[PDB]
Amino acid sequence: ENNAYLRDGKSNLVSKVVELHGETYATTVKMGLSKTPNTATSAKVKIDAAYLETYNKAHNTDFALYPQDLVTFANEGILTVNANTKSAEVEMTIRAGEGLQEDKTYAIPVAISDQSSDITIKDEDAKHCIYLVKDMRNAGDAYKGEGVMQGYLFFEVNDVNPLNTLSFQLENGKLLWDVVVLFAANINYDAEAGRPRVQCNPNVQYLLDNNETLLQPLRRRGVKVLLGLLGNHDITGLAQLSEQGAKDFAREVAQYCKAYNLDGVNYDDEYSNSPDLSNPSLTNPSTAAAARLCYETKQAMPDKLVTVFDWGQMYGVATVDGVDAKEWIDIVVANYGSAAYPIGQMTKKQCSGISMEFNLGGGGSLSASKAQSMIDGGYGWFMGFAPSPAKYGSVFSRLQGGGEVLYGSNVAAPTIFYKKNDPTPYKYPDDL
Ligand SMILES: CC(=O)N[C@@H]1[C@@H](O)[C@H](O[C@@H]2O[C@H](CO[C@H]3O[C@H](CO[C@H]4O[C@H](CO)[C@@H](O)[C@H](O)[C@@H]4O[C@H]4O[C@H](CO)[C@@H](O)[C@H](O)[C@@H]4O)[C@@H](O)[C@H](O[C@H]4O[C@H](CO)[C@@H](O)[C@H](O)[C@@H]4O[C@H]4O[C@H](CO)[C@@H](O)[C@H](O)[C@@H]4O)[C@@H]3O)[C@@H](O)[C@H](O[C@H]3O[C@H](CO)[C@@H](O)[C@H](O)[C@@H]3O[C@H]3O[C@H](CO)[C@@H](O)[C@H](O)[C@@H]3O[C@H]3O[C@H](CO)[C@@H](O)[C@H](O)[C@@H]3O)[C@@H]2O)[C@@H](CO)O[C@H]1O
Ligand SMILES: [Ca+2]
Repeated sequence: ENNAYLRDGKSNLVSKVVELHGETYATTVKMGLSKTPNTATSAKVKIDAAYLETYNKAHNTDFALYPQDLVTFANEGILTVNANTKSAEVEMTIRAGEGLQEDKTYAIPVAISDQSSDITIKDEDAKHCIYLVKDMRNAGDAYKGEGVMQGYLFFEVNDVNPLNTLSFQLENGKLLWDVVVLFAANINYDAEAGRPRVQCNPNVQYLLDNNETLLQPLRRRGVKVLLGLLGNHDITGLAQLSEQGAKDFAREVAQYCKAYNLDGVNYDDEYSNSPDLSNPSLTNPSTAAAARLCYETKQAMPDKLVTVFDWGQMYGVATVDGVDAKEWIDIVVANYGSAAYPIGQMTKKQCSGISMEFNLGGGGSLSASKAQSMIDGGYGWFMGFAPSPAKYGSVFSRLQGGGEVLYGSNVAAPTIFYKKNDPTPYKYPDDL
């Protein structure tokens, strides 16, 4: 008995979000084996359309099936066995189609099929992997290429309109900041429900209410918009939910990201007070509880980003219920002056190599030398916090030189900015 399971071969993820930026996307599907195979070991893979209803019910999702005629396995779906690496793989190609909708996630559930009798499949999870496909061909302006570093920017939305993301372009016209965070909605106690709830201050709520004009223009150009969550001075907190409390709060976060058509969350474990341990939604504060919340949030929105600030007790436990952090931490950004580090089977491609405090000044600059150092170190992200038009002189000074190294194109000097809650692009600096 040789136990098998399935995953995407390029990412090593059992659940993999695919962004189509061109007409084709190629990967491999990999079966991992627990023992050395023999000469007769064999298996195939197939799209398992029937499994999608089971998957959607389990995750409370509603993904449509990606058109099967657009998906091809090489070699009739037969997996080529590598006895020395205890694995077997086959190439899978995803073609972009006509009649697919923008801004919709489709699913390719893949199953092991026709396995030889020496292979044992423990359950339906091990039998399957899943691709969650989004057509990004037209929402291409933040996409700077394969393998480049990407930007992650927090807006203090109490003060600054996130449309200022659009102030930041390279000379080649690409948008610098791949991911932006609305900092921040809060976790707070709801006495009427006896559980935590998402609590949005009036500035956060105004953005959500007006997401068509103040948030969706970013997404139309390919920027991912995340809702920031932050502790907020009561017994609830992002690193102190029980298993049940985390499951419930994760569903509320996913419901915000669905209702307002956002791209995921940032969790920042700060400002909470000590929990009431008699409340069943709460538990002793711990990095294990934080990891539980991240895992449950990814299960509730597998198509969306689950990201963390590495501060407090938010990051560090590398498995939940046997599932490695690679499956439920998409990006981790560190405190100003530090570089993030991976846990579990994450790589530094999921990590920030610099965090720049744009309002107060700390964390260094995205210079040519720093860009090269971060590439050499294998980092995926650079993070910035609290840029504002009033400080664009400083902000853009700290971005000089790095873009030529990361992208072959420097960041251009700003010519537009946005005022709070106002969709109008104003002239920078004339209209300040
Ligand atoms: C990632 C990442 O970086 N993560 C963090 C990040 O969080 C840090 O960001 C900074 O955070 C700090 C701390 O914020 C948290 O606390 C404050 C204060 O909360 C307490 O007081 C409130 C009233 O003021 C109470 O309502 C609240 O309940 C708290 O009181 C309880 O607890 C204390 C004990 O701690 C007890 O004493 C009390 O009794 C009570 O029990 C809080 O306001 C913050 O929450 C708001 O903001 C977050 C988003 O950041 C939202 O998610 C929240 O909903 C909330 O906003 C809403 O409520 C507030 C009122 O609370 C409304 O005003 C608002 O409109 C919303 O409705 C957090 O819980 C902040 O202090 C920092 O703020 C400054 O910088 C930002 C920009 O980064 C500015 O937008 C902001 O205005 C602040 O700016 C001032 O200070 C700057 C220097 O720090 C300066 O550059 C600015 O020009 C400005 O200067 C002026 O004020 C100075 C004094 O503050 C003064 O010196 C100066 O002369 C000027 O007058 C910032 O957000 C970052 C930091 O790098 O790092 C990580 O740690
Ligand atoms: Ca910590």
